[PDB]
Amino acid sequence: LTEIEHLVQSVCKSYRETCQLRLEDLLRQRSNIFSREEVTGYQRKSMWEMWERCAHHLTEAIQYVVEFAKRLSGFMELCQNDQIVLLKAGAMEVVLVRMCRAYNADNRTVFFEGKYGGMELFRALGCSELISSIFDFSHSLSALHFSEDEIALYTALVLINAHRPGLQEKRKVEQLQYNLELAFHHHLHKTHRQSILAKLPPKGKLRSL
Amino acid sequence: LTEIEHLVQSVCKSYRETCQLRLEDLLRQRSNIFSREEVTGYQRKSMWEMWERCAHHLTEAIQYVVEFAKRLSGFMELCQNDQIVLLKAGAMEVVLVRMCRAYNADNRTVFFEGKYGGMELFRALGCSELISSIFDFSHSLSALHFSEDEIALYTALVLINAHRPGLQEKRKVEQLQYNLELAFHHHLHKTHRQSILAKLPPKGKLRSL
Ligand SMILES: COc1nc2ccc([C@@](O)(c3ccc(C(F)(F)F)nc3)c3cncn3C)cc2c(Cl)c1Cc1ccc(-n2cccn2)cc1
Ligand SMILES: COc1nc2ccc([C@@](O)(c3ccc(C(F)(F)F)nc3)c3cncn3C)cc2c(Cl)c1Cc1ccc(-n2cccn2)cc1
Repeated sequence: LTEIEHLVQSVCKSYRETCQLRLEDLLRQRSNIFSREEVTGYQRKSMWEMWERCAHHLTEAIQYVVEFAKRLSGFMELCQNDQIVLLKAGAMEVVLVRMCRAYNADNRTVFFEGKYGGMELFRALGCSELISSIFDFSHSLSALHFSEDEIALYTALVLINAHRPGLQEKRKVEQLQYNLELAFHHHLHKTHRQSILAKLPPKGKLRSL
Repeated sequence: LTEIEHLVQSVCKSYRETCQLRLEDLLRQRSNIFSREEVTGYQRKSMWEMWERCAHHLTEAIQYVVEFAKRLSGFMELCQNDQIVLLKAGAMEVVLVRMCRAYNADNRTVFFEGKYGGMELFRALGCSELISSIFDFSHSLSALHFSEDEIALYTALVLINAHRPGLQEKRKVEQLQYNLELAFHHHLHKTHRQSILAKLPPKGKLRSL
């Protein structure tokens, strides 16, 4: 048990050190909503200006997820190729999961570049259905009321997936995965939160949306 | 006249050396249309996989545009800051103009990753309005039947624009711009193609769409 409970600890600690934006900081800024003047400024930008801003933010978020993977006990031991495949396959899946921390379901806003704004903040993109899916996915995830410890373990499971294609040493990913799934269960039962397992999004929904 | 005509030559030669994809190779591949199986494969990908694909292709195209600017006589002489502002302001405008070369208006398809596909190739993006704009813009530009020499001069004009905000040494951009506009006119007149000037897209349309 001290084995599993130490895995839960190092996973959470690794998440703490790589969460990029602390939860308490995002909640303290909730009342800081973008004004209409500021929304129009975003809407007046060009399609390339908004596409490039979001690409930058996502690329920077992936780096933090790379560090999260680096500090998962056992991930560094996996072969180089398996490290690339797992990251390229699930890094952005973890970023989108992390994005729900920046989402406020009370008013349906998201933290972005200093303040909270709705979907209309991203109109210049021309990706209203994509953005709608991101808001909708975050809204459905917010209804789980994830703790930071639950996001730490859940995101680690999203990353360490033995089924990804291209994995050469599957069985050594299977081991690192089962330990994480069991750690997930131990922490959930010790906090009376096992009822959210049947509510998590399917492995497939994380992507196509 | 040998002064203007040599500017037309070095601009076209610079375009030739930086066109990335040669026109003859794009035309030779027009009959190579994506099959339905291959279209579904693109439509089954994840939102992040397609966004990541397109982002990579666009970034790589910008690099070629950077080289096109480097070889425009006088551009290197401009100050460092003015080089950054001009490129950041018009590099993607030149990429989108160049994209019409990969567009076939006979069947409304575009070359992408080895074959020609319609707008339904990008459905997984969730950016139907944006993509619709790239197709519509390319279709309107295809009706001009640009020669490669005309794209060389026109794109150089799109890049060298004295009106861009942030330009410190405007008058030295004005000089390099006037020479290019006059070169544009000389080549169009000597080829009886001056009638396309009244048909070019406005300076603003190149962006927001
Ligand atoms: C709703 O649309 C978005 N919402 C976002 C909300 C937060 C952040 C975030 O990166 C951030 C960090 C720091 C600051 C700063 F600087 F202000 F503090 N601002 C923002 C952040 C904070 N915690 C985690 N993340 C990731 C970025 C967002 C982005 Cl990029 C978009 C656009 C977008 C999203 C997804 C795809 N996509 C394409 C394919 C799949 N998905 C495309 C575009
Ligand atoms: C219609 O949608 C697209 N059509 C494209 C057609 C061609 C290419 C191209 O880069 C290329 C090169 C090599 C190969 C390969 F691999 F086959 F050789 N394939 C393709 C290319 C060839 N000549 C010039 N270019 C640029 C890329 C395309 C892209 Cl990215 C899109 C998506 C898209 C378009 C625009 C924005 N955007 C965001 C803000 C504003 N605009 C976003 C996404």
